[PDB]
Amino acid sequence: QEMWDSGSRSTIIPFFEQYVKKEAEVLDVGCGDGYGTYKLSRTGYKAVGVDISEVMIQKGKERGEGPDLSFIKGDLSSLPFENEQFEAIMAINSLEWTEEPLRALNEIKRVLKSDGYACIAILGPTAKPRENSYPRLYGKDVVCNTMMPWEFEQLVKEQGFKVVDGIGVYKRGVNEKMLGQLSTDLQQSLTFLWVFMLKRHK
Amino acid sequence: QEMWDSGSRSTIIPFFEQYVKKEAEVLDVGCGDGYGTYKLSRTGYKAVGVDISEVMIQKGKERGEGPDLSFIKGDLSSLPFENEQFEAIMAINSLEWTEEPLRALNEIKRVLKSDGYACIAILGPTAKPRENSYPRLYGKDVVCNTMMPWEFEQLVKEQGFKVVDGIGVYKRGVNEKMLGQLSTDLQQSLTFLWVFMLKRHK
Ligand SMILES: [K+]
Repeated sequence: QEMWDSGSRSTIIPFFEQYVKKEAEVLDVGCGDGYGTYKLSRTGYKAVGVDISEVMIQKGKERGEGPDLSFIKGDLSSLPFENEQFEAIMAINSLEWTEEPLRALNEIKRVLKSDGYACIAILGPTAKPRENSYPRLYGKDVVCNTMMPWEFEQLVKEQGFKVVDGIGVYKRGVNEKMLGQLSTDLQQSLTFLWVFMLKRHK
Repeated sequence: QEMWDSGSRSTIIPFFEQYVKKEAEVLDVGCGDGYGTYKLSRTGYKAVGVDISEVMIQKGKERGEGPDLSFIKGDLSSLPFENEQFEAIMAINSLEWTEEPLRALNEIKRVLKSDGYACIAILGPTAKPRENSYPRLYGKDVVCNTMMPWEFEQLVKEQGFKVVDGIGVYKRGVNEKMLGQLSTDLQQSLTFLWVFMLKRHK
């Protein structure tokens, strides 16, 4: 709610709109409560939200399903969709919460139409949610993996994706002045999250 | 050589000198070729360098051992020294190159005199050497662990260390102006490495 309207995810859809033409079908991978999915439908896209949590899915369906908004329960590492079913995909901080990010990335690739866009956000190095990874230093199992924005960037390129753009969502204390002097990796280092705009290679 | 005279490690000893009184004995944990150890002796400390590589140790002994400079081959997770043998310790990027950073940190604590200082540097998130960690995304074993500066900071505090100061060694494109507006974690995010000044709790 707050995240999408004025929070850390409030600039994602406008960025998405810069590349993905309206009416294109979009799959929201790891949609959670489905508010982002809802926002996509409100912007003019036919959106489908997928998440492993039955509770989350029911939560999204309560928003009102229609010809432009639907939700499906599913495993992110085994998406219940056909190859190239979606013209576009959005995956906001879903890849950090798996022990097998490459497996999940390959599924995103599979269901995305060749030459289609994939908008994927990855948490910055100091983003608070990453504190979940800390216990690994004591030998404990953790849910949030340590794949950084720049590591994901390279991984996507090695998996058949072209990175065409990207924007940061910066933490308090950062200004546009200091940014326009830093290489991309350092800009990503100062973020709460980085939003990549990828394209599945044709 | 270049690293210590004008490179990424050229501001470490001056920082060390701000806290550790001369003549104090210092152990250089993971001394490598021992140039840093040599520099410590040149600054006025009685330095001992320890490293697992027999080749590296012989390399350091070639610099000329004396009453203020010596080298010993040893396992960083099983230091061949007595409890509280050293009044001060320096560990420059040695903790990132082990699969068990906590084990190594506890050994550093053990050989350091209570209330003594430990100068420890940790690579920043985008430091090039961390590319060694990348293959883990393909399920491969890697030498460089992913423990970040801020994670180490918390780990040291939970292990009986007080963090009293710290300085960054920044990558090209960063200026002091933008820094004085960022919280410590973001300053660390923009570094090639962060140098912590710790004290073993009494
Ligand atoms: K890791």
